[PDB]
Amino acid sequence: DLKCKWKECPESASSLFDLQRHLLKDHVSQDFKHPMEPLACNWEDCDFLGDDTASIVNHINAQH
Ligand SMILES: [Zn+2]
Ligand SMILES: [Zn+2]
Repeated sequence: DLKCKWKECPESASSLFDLQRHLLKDHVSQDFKHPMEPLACNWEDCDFLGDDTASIVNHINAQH
């Protein structure tokens, strides 16, 4: 049972995996066309930053 902690998000998850896939796919489509532009957490209070979307999903599940 994963709960999206996004302020602008009114949707919840059924499993820890659900938010990861929901946040990764829904909150970050990812253009995959960036030469050198690392990804950063998109939380209001969080200042987490990662090299790739996968690095975030790992952080989101642990920190979010
Ligand atoms: Zn969400
Ligand atoms: Zn974060």
